[PDB]
Amino acid sequence: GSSGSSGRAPSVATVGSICDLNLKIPEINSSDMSAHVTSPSGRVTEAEIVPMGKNSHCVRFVPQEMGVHTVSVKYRGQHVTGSPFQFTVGPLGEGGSGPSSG
Repeated sequence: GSSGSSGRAPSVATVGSICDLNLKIPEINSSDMSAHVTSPSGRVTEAEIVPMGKNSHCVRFVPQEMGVHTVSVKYRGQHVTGSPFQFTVGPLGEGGSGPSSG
């Protein structure tokens, strides 16, 4: 468990919307990396690592509403610095903006 709470903080991720994880670790290759989105219900899946550029990994995954998931990233059989990375999902957001054309 955590040591309490960090006051307040915005939504790092969005519900339904593709969640990309900005990771920059040149000490490792995307060909030897692994990611898995674990759900608070007991369901974990495999995330995809898209080539962003220089030692840049983009973990694309679809989170849930009001659900805190954990990103399990291991390397050569050893969790990477920081990982696992836990993040809380918030509201998708009230979208809808545009003039009256048609």
